Amino acid sequence: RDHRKIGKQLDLYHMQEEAPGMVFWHNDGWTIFRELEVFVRSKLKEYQYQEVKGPFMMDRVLWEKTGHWDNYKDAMFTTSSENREYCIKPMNCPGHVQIFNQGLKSYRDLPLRMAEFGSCHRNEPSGSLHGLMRVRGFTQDDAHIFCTEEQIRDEVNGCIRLVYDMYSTFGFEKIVVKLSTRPEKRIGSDEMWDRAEADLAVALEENNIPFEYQLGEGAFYGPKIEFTLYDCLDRAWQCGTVQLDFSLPSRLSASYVGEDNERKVPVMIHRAILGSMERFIGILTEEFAGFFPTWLAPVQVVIMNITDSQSEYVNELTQKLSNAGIRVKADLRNEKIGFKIREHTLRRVPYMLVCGDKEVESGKVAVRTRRGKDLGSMDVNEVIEKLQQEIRSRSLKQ
Amino acid sequence: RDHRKIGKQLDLYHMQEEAPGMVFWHNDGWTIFRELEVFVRSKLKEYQYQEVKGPFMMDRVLWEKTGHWDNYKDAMFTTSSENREYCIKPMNCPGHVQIFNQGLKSYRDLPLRMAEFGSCHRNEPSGSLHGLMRVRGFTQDDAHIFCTEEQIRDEVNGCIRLVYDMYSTFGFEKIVVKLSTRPEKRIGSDEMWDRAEADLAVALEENNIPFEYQLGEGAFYGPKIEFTLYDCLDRAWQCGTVQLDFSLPSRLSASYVGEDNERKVPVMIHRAILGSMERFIGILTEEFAGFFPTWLAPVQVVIMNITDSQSEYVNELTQKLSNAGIRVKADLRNEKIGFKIREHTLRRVPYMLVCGDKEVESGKVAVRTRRGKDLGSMDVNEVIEKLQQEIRSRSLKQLEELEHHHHHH
Ligand SMILES: C[C@@H](O)[C@H](N)C(=O)NS(=O)(=O)c1cccc(-c2ccc3c(N)nc(Cl)nc3c2)c1
Ligand SMILES: C[C@@H](O)[C@H](N)C(=O)NS(=O)(=O)c1cccc(-c2ccc3c(N)nc(Cl)nc3c2)c1
Ligand SMILES: [Zn+2]
Ligand SMILES: [Zn+2]
Repeated sequence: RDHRKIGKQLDLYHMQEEAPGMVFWHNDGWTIFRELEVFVRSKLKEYQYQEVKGPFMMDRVLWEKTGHWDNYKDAMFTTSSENREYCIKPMNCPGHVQIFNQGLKSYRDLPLRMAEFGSCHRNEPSGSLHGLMRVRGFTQDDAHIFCTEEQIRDEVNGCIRLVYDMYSTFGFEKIVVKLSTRPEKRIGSDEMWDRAEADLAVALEENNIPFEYQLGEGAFYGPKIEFTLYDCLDRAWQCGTVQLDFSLPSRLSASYVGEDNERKVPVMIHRAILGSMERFIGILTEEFAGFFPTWLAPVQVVIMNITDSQSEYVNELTQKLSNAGIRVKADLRNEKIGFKIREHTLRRVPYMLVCGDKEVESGKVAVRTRRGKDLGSMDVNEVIEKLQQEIRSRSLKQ
Repeated sequence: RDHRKIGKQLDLYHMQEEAPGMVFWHNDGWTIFRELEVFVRSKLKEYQYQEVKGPFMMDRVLWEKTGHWDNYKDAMFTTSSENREYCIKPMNCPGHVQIFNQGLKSYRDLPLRMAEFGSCHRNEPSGSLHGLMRVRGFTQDDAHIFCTEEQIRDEVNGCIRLVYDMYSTFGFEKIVVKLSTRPEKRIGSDEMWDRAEADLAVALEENNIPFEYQLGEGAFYGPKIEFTLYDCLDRAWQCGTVQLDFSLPSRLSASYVGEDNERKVPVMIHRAILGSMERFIGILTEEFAGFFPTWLAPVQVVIMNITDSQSEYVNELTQKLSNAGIRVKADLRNEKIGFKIREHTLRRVPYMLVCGDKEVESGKVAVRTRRGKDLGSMDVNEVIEKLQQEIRSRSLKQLEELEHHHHHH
């Protein structure tokens, strides 16, 4: 099953030729995107990250300084104002360094873990575009960690732990790890590259992760661990990545006062856990075939009456569920109950609540699922409590 | 005092010459921005809006169709790829119409209320930039409501109600209102403009809102109700806006099937309640002189020790308040208690919890506020419940406080 067809069927998003690789998120697709942001934030809280927002564009001069212009030009969108050229950002790192550079920093501030849901644009050749997996405007669940050389091992380990921790929520069985080494166009000395490649290889082996080399595929600023996930046709897509950069901070004048009083340049680790939100949603859509786990489902519950005798009761339950934090809709249409059920089933709504007279009298609801399971009559507080529990726990199934 | 000074004092954001009018939101400024988004979303839910996201750029051809290119050229950033020219969006409406245009719509789908926290770029002259109040990259709390002619009155009324409901949270009740009428460069006939302008004026009159006309200040596509808020120098800033558009949907081929199976063009109401998130934060910053309401405060509570002795206790409490969802920091420094309180007062932290030996003994805290008030000792659990209630109700004022800091009484 193809996420593109499922995305159309569940009204998640669309694209058009007046904006190639530019996603229009419809309400239900945007709901998923927003839930993933909530999830990422909850994890960024426990793993102790700041969250910032950098400028959408910056002067071409700044991108020249980083090496992005010489080592990354063709991918960049540019725009002008008052005789000055700007690049629309393809990466968030330089903005993060600019924020780091505001206010004197010391060893007391490190590791400084700076996250952003960073909207990037890259002028990917139009012939390489594919659904939500490869677009031109995407959002990374990005962060840069500023740390000392002594903190590299612990911070790289932390990023690797975060990847497997987050990925366990989604239950991915195939996670293939690559270590992408020095590309033909790069910055930093060969000696820097030897150290950075070794630090990553050693981090993988310490974490017991089998990996394959991807020779020459590292970033221009540093080598990359890549966590690869697979779509329905077993095509490989880079999602998670952890990268070690001994070059950009220096190019952007980042420094801090060390514990030993020597002013030094911080090491920077770049990482994304999901990758891009768009690509990750494309992957999830295929992984679940549109049957999103309840916490991610655009609409979690639909409540239906059989006739207008139960309209008032349906409205009452809908408000009760909505106040409980459940994404719930009432379907009060003048249509046969079996017509309504089929619509919501095809829409992959996890739970459907049917109210006839028997339900009104008893204060219960007849519960069924999008897999055709019939859970029979249930008391209303118990469905609320079970739903809340499965949402809060982000349960992979139920 | 100017929000730009307060913004530096509280480490909210910065700007640089490498990116004129593009905000760098630091952690604490972004905290306020995100809390405002959560607040708007609570209202989108209650008032039954969809929430979408349209892309940053679209073909110049589309912008020419709307009338934007003719009537809005100077303000648009453009970029290109593979010999096609794109506009970075200055407004979210055309993208909302593209979403509306996917799939057949019927009268049963209306009113369709489509919200977005819409990231816009307008190439404002660099001479006109001012802090957070006039930038080049800003985020509107935007929506478009697609509705029938018969629904205009109710839907405009709903937007007006939403403005006063949201502004009431901040204590803004006597709002200056204008009705901005047809500008010299416009699309649509005189007849359409007469109707749109009357509809908005009737809505204001029906809601008992006094207003003035502002001649020639309407959008190229329709007239605008404007809700003005004022900064520290009493300069007028457009924040809320409600606009009526009988032009763009037709230009962009929007239609729905009516009750007689006939093709109809929907009316579109545009509205932003806060205006932009950036400008609204600028306004709050100045109005409150940085004393943001607890629910908005980047750091809600600071817990501090007197000596190394209470460090373990402070750390326990910081963790406890953090698990309770409160934005809390520990201050473990070897500085006098008065020194700490002055610093966190300049940082506008609502509550400061002072931990001496006697506090460690009794499992309590000595409570101080950023307004100089000594609230005595309270139980840790009591402080948590009261903070949680202050946060959940988005209360304008603090524990046992008559009047919060605000410039305009
Ligand atoms: C992790 C970052 O700090 C680092 N600067 C970085 O950008 N590394 S990266 O390997 O280039 C990277 C990380 C995460 C996502 C992507 C990416 C790139 C292009 C994409 C594209 N064209 N479409 C989509 Cl849907 N996702 C994408 C995701 C790239
Ligand atoms: C309400 C919308 O749907 C409508 N399309 C629209 O954009 N109306 S609008 O009057 O032009 C409008 C609404 C809300 C915010 C603004 C606005 C414009 C420029 C701004 C700027 N340069 N800086 C800042 Cl901080 N805020 C701004 C807010 C404009
Ligand atoms: Zn990076
Ligand atoms: Zn609009």
